[PDB]
This record gives sequence, C-alpha cells and structure tokens, in this order.
Amino acid sequence: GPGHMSASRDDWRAARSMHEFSAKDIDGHMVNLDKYRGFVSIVTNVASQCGKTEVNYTQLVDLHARYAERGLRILAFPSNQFGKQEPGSNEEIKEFAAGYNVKFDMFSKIEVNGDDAHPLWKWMKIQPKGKGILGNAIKWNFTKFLIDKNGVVVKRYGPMEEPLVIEKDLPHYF
Repeated sequence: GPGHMSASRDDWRAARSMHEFSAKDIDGHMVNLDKYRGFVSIVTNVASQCGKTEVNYTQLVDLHARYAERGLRILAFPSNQFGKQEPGSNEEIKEFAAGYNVKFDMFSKIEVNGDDAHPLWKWMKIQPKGKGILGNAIKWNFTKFLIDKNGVVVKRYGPMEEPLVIEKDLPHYF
C-alpha cells in the first residue's frame, strides 16, 4: 500500500524534545519549537515580581547576545501558578522584557503545574532531569532546563540559580 512511515504518538515514548510541542508567543501566534533543532536551547519560566527578576534578566540578555554567534536560544514562559510572581496583563510582560533590552521573543498562554499544565512542561517534568524523588513539580519561577543542540534535556538548574550557572556548561556544547 501507499506510504512508508506513520505514527499515532501514543505517549512520552514518542516525545523526544520541545520539537514535539509548540507554544504561543506573547502576541498569541504559534511558535514551532522544532526551530530549536541545531540550536543550544534553554527553557525557563519568567516573572516581573520575583525577588531575583533583574538578577536573572540582566545576565539572560547578555548570555543570549554573547552566544548569538554560536546559536544560543531561550524560550521564556511567563508564569503565575507559584504565587504573586506575575499578576500583570500579557501586554505588560511583552514590554517588561524590552525594559531589560531583551531581543528574544516573549511567550504566553502555557501552564507549568496542575492537571492542565502545558505538555512541553509535562514532558520536561517527566524527564530524568526534571523529576523529583516523590511528588515532583517545579520549585519556583525561573527554574531552568538545559537542552543541547539535539533537543534532548542534558541538565536542569534550581530557580535560585542565575543564567551565569548555565554559562559554565554552555561552551562545552558549542
């Protein structure tokens, strides 16, 4: 018969990267996370009212610009499920990033916790770098997943860690 390959993508065994998922940008248009194939990529949740917001962003922009020559990318997911982290309208969170000189796109309309969490973040939470010992779940906003250029989660950093912690493992992959 016609065709040589087909798949029903039944569960996590078919999911191999962010490339098997897609998320809205802050304007509401679909981002194809497939575009991260061949790029060293980072996945983290952002917020305007964290105790460390500028302590993250002021490094985050510099690292993006410093490795822009090598193909470094970072998809920033604004998030409120932890507490009082992000109570603004999405149109604030768009220009909030521009206040730190951000040249990467701002993202919107995902979830990271509960049964209706966006499946990108479920796939990372079920990865061996995102899983806990007991009940799982992200500790706080600004939790950082590290993806080598092949789209596979290599590493993960706690929400107290700066992007400057990633800057140590970054140059080994490119």
